[PDB]
Amino acid sequence: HHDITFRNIRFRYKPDSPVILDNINLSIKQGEVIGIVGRSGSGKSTLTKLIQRFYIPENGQVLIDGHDLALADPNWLRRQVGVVLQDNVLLNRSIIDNISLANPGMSVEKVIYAAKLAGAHDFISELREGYNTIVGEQGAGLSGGQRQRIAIARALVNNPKILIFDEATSALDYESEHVIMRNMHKICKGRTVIIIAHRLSTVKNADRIIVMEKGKIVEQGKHKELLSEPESLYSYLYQLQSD
Ligand SMILES: Nc1ncnc2c1ncn2[C@@H]1O[C@H](COP(=O)(O)OP(=O)(O)O)[C@@H](O)[C@H]1O
Repeated sequence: HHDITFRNIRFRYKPDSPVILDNINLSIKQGEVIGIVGRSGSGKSTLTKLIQRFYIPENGQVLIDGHDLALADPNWLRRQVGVVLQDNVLLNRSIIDNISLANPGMSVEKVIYAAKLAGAHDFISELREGYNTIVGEQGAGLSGGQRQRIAIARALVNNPKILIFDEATSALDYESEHVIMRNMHKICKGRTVIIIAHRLSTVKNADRIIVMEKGKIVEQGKHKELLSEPESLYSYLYQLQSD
């Protein structure tokens, strides 16, 4: 079963604007963990915007869990997709409010479960005010890596069938990265996962990597297979990021 399908997708942001995605064809199986890589502005984030129907393509179809998004319930779609946002933790609000910022009338139990998957529960639990701690500066002083785990918990809380990781915009402390990587298999378990990767190393072990260049998928496959294509863009990007 394919959880996400793009067929012949063409997209530009505005009527006059340049084509950003051109004839994208992609089929992602349920439970697959996919990495998306490529230079800045290749169209990686735009692809995920279309999955959420934030924009509508001028040609082609996006199908989510078999449903053409043209016809699909927008509320259902909102519930099927969880996005791990960058720099989106509200400082003026509690940790629990930040995690449940979609279904406010939801379980403390559901919040805790998501924070445990995210590897946040342990550090939250050792806070004077626990989950009621206000995130903000002089109000808690949570690190960027702590805030990122809260962001993961927020994405997981409603148990989405599809999980998307937006491209990393900063660097995380060793402890935060370590905890997340140790927990990735639990976070991704039972879900279709798309990771937009800043460093190719992040997604070395994804089921498949998709390589974008100038709005096109140019290459796709497992890491070892992409490195086997003699003049691949993947190999060049791999070389560039190497020590
Ligand atoms: N909201 C927007 N309006 C107009 N152009 C945009 C918008 N968002 C992104 N773009 C443009 O789309 C192209 C691809 O962007 P993006 O999908 O974010 O690439 P990536 O995620 O690979 O860096 C870039 O030229 C970028 O400036």
